[PDB]
Amino acid sequence: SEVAIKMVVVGNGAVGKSSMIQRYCKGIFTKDYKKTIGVDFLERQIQVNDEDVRLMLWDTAGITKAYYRGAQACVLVFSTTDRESFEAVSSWREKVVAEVGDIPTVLVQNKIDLLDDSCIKNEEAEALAKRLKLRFYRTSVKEDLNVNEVFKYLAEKYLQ
Ligand SMILES: Nc1nc2c(ncn2[C@@H]2O[C@H](COP(=O)(O)OP(=O)(O)NP(=O)(O)O)[C@@H](O)[C@H]2O)c(=O)[nH]1
Ligand SMILES: [Mg+2]
Repeated sequence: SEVAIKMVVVGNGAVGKSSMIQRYCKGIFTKDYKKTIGVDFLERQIQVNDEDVRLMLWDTAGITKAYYRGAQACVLVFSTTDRESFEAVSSWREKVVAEVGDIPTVLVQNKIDLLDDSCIKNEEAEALAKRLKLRFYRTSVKEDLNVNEVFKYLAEKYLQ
């Protein structure tokens, strides 16, 4: 037997959800932006506590019922250069809780490589994560920076 975990990745359009999943599961950086059509399924096998676990990442455009059904962990994503995507974070957390209840969740500020054009103050983001009682990562899918740690953390939080 091998444990599988269904993970959803949610957040406003263009924050980098598909890119994060394609980086994590296939090791590529998708530079072109196309809004995701339908639901896409990707997976990666990782070892947590020396046991192989299969992460099943569900990707859709930022359907509702089937997408969230059986979700076991969640990545909440906003973008360093998209203020509206940050201001919607609380609303996304309420939406996941309403649909699947209390599951392991992590908060991610993506595109941290564009920090020269940031519209989110470091204290603002860290405060939001504290209020929502969520661990917080700053990632760059483009630079493969902290992407692996986001998903390993969720897998450890689910298995423990
Ligand atoms: N500079 C930079 N661009 C990024 C990063 N991650 C993703 N992008 C870019 O952001 C754009 C949108 O990314 P995408 O993964 O499609 O976003 P999405 O959240 O899946 N959008 P949708 O909800 O419409 O499907 C793409 O041009 C992609 O290359 C990052 O870390 N840095
Ligand atoms: Mg997408």
